[PDB]
Parts: sequence; structure tokens; C-alpha cells
Amino acid sequence: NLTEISKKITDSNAVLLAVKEVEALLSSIDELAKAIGKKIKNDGSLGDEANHNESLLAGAYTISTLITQKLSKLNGSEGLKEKIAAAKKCSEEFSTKLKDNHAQLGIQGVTDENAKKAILKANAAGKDKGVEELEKLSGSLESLSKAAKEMLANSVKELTS
Amino acid sequence: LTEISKKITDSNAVLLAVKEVEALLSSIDELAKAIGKKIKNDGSLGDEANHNESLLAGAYTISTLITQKLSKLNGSEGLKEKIAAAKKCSEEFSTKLKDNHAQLGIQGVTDENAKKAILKANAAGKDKGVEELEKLSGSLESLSKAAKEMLANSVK
Repeated sequence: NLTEISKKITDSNAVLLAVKEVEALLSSIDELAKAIGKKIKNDGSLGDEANHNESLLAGAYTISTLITQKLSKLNGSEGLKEKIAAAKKCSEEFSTKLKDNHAQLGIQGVTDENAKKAILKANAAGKDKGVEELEKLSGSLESLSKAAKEMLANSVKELTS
Repeated sequence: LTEISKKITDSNAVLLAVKEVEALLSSIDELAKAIGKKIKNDGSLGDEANHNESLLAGAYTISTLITQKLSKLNGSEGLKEKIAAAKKCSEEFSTKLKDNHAQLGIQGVTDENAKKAILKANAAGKDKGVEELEKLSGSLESLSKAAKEMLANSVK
């Protein structure tokens, strides 16, 4: 029956698209981390302008709460409920850790070093102001993403049996 | 059924890249709301004006991620031209940001100039990047409709 398969595909694709939106929000924070202590140069490269990171981190913070918000609305019956919940828990822990470090992350003149302990994956100087939570959230959304992609693959495969 | 199987497969992948590019644009909208702001103990944003240079560098590096995602999107006939158009718009957006480095790449980037670069519908003007951002957003909307329409005609 082609109709049953047609709905299976559209529903699997819709869940994948919803998950990939959250993972792209996460990937944008990785892009923000590249800009810590940087300014745009005339030639398109980045140059140093150190320790003015507060509004960059403020942007990273509201993206992180947008991640939690979008994950809170995903409740289908497909079977990803436990992977979704694990990602939402990680997203809350990341936002709470940022907010909890406002004395270094929410002042005029936030330093490069403190910003990197918040959003730079694999930061060498430490991970105590958000990075550990960011890495876990990243892995949690990536697991979910691969899982929803494999569901879409198996639904599209049913077209030919 | 053969025709439809390809159209589903080709439209899904384009939809995938587009929705992830649109999420990157939503991240730039969050950056725009954070202009001149800092984090507070309760999660709200408080005012701390005119230090937007790394925020703008962050928007800029996102804009190059958008272009790279669009440049490797290698789609089917009937979507290829809308892909190429979106790629061109994303390039014009990054170019306009860098061309305005005299206001956007200095120590102490002002709230006013940051808003003319990344805040959609900024009241004082759109002359440092917003016009290109609005055009890129419209170009992605055209592409999204065309690819989602192929999936619909495919469910026939």
C-alpha cells in the first residue's frame, strides 16, 4: 500500500528536519566560538580585538535557550522520545551553567579566556564555564540526528519491496 | 513510481540543507537581539552598549558557513537555479559585512551600526548588511517552497 508508505516518508522527513534545525543552532555556537576576541578585517579574515565578548556570549545564551524551546515541542510517536529528552536535559544544563557564571561571562569586557571556557569545544585552559555541557549537548543532538536520518532511510527504502 | 522516488530523494536533501541554513539565519536573528547586551544572573539580557565587534565577527563566520553549505548543495534540475541564486545572495551578504569594516570591524562597534548590519527591519536603516540579509532570506524562502512543492507533487 503506497499511501501508508507515502505518509511514513513525510512523517520521517518532518522529524529529521525538526531535529536538524536544533543541530544547526548548535553548530552556530561553534561558529561564535571562532569569533571570540576577534573583529572582521577588510580582507575577509579575522583580526584580534581582545576581551569584548559579552554581547557574543549573550547571543550564544539566547540560542541555547532557543534549543531547549524547540526540543520541548518535539513529541511524536516515532520512537525518539528518550533521545530527545536526553538532548533537552543537556540543553538546560548548558544554559544554566552559562547563567551561573555571569560574574565572568556577563560583564562589560568579558575576556577571551573566560569566553573560551564557556563555548569553545576542547578548550585547552579549561571547560568549567559551559564547555563540558556544550560538548555533551553536541553529542546528544548528533546521536539524535543520525538516528532520525536512519529512520528516514528505512522509510524511503519501503518504496521498493 | 521511478520518477517519484528520485523526486522524493532529491527534494529531501535540498530541504535538509535549506532548513539548516534557515536555522543559521535564525541564529543571526538571535545575535541581532543581543546587540549591546550582556547576560544577567537570571538569564535575561541587560544593556551594555557599543562593544559589538566580536558579535559581528560571529555573524560573519556564520555567514561563511551558510555559503559553504549552499556551495556543496548539488541538486537536481529545476532546483539548481534557485540553489545558485541563494548561494549568490549569501556571498553578497558576507561581502557587504566585510566592506563595512570601518564601522563593523573596529574596537567599539556601536549598537547603531551593528543594527544596520544584522537586524531585520531596523528602523534607522539597512545599509551595512541588512538589505542583503533580507534578500538572502527571500531567496531561501523561494528555494524552500520549490523543493517542498516537489515532495508534494511526488506524494501523488
